[PDB]
Amino acid sequence: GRKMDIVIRAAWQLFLEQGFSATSMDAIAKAAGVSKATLYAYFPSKEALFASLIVAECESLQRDLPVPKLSAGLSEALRDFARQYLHTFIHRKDVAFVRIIANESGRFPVLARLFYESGPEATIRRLAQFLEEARAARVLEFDDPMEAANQFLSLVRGELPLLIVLGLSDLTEEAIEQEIEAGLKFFLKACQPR
Amino acid sequence: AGRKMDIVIRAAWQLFLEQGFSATSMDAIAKAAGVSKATLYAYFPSKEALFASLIVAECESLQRDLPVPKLSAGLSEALRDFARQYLHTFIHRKDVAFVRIIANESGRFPVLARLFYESGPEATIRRLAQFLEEARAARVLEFDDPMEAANQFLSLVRGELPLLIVLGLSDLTEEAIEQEIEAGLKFFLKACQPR
Ligand SMILES: O=c1c(-c2ccc(O)cc2)coc2cc(O)cc(O)c12
Repeated sequence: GRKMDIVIRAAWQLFLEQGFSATSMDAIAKAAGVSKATLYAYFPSKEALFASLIVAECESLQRDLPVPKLSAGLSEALRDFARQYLHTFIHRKDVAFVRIIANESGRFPVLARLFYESGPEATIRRLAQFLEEARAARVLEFDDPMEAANQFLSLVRGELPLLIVLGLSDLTEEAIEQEIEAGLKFFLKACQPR
Repeated sequence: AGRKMDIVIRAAWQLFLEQGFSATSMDAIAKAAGVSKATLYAYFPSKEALFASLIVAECESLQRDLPVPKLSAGLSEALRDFARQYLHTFIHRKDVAFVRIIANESGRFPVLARLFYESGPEATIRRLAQFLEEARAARVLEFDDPMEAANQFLSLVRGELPLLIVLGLSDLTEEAIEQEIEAGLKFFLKACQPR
């Protein structure tokens, strides 16, 4: 129903205000204006609710990432993928999610891994498949595509998660282009043949 | 002595991590340390100043656990050693309480947040950068800016681990750490070694 989404938005609000364990299914029901019966019918448990929230946001973020195409040019394809990757830190729920899960002090490993595999690791895999294509075409060289994808993302991302968390990141579109161009230049120094 | 300053420091640290920075008052700190407000405010003009001392102290300390890398040891071994000590910090979560305390302020204390950044993380970059200048001067690496290069080295080696640790999905044997480092270094050198 339309209640499912109202519940979702109400739960998100509380998880972010208070944390996951500090939010009760009781509080969620009240904030969404439904009976516990209704709530538990749509979601078997708090853990199931948060899982839905995770998969939904992560599938969403993933379709805002381009599928990079070699036909667009090696540099432009990476540059574009990088640009979308960084816009998603700054303007999406990834840091929030990590904050919420980290605050659980390791007591929900299944959710923690679900987030990891649905978001960050998924991003790595998509990029990796592009990097396989580039290696097959002899325009990059490296031993493992996932390792290389992760290196590219580490370079481009750099230090920003920390800066964001400290509340010091203020990134104009121009400052982002510079971040990307530095990371890419380096990535290509290491992986382009000569 | 008037080392009381240290008792106050430890008492404030305790409260900041129990309750948060804003939730802790100079009044509570005085009581927990067993001094008058007069004594307290004589040593520290404000709560912000007290936290700044804590920050500078903990950051200087973490910095001494890092080696000063030496070209005589070999380029690779020197970096490898620096990397190893750098990751130790993350793995044993030596930064985490501080970051928690600052992050939980939701950006209301930007001067302290920057003080932490410049005393810790940025300091690490600067140390490495000075080593990389020497390596460049010795013609064994090439790159345009030493801070940029230092930051790139550290981003490579660090990669994804901070995230994994925070999520509670990392358990890193010594061997797994060597592999993390070797991967980051191999790459760093592919990009910066001549030929
Ligand atoms: O690396 C991080 C960190 C982290 C924490 C401390 C650091 O010094 C660097 C990164 C925090 O949240 C994330 C969140 C992410 O989605 C991906 C990441 O790679 C990270």
